Amino acid sequence: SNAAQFKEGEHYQVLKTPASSSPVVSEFFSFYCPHCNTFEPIIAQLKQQLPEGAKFQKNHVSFMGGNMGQAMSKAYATMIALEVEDKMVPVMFNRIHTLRKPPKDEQELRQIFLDEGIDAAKFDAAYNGFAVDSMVHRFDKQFQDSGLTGVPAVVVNNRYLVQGQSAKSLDEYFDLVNYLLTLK
Repeated sequence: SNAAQFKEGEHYQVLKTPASSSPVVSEFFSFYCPHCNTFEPIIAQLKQQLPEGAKFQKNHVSFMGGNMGQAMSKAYATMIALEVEDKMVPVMFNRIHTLRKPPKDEQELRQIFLDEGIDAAKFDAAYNGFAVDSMVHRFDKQFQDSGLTGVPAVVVNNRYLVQGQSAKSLDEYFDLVNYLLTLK
């Protein structure tokens, strides 16, 4: 017998973007998105069970938060640049969704980092710097080129968009991502 396989059109969609050069799982998210917050424990599990060699990369989108969406994307890229994601990702989700005190402007956004002990000079150099600017350009262009319509969204190898609702269980969802990682 031959085993059943995941199906294009039911379980995933092939996007117009080029395939990646190595295996990668990308999650498009916003800190403003409650469901993205809810998805965090599942993302942690997903990462822990990925095949050796596969990368995982969050991409922040700028379309939630009104006039603070771009600033919040810069904040996420700053977390990457400063290598403080493990602390600052849950801090930022907590600030928005549990404390429910989202930053009204870039000054308040910066203060969220300083209040966790992030060095002010390092923050200022990163937030307004070239690496962060480059990363936010990439987040936005990837979202556009991929033709995505909302968050959260999980894309494997740059061109396989997971149809999240198609999986009947978490283990099946993981199986789907692991399968897509083998496709070019």
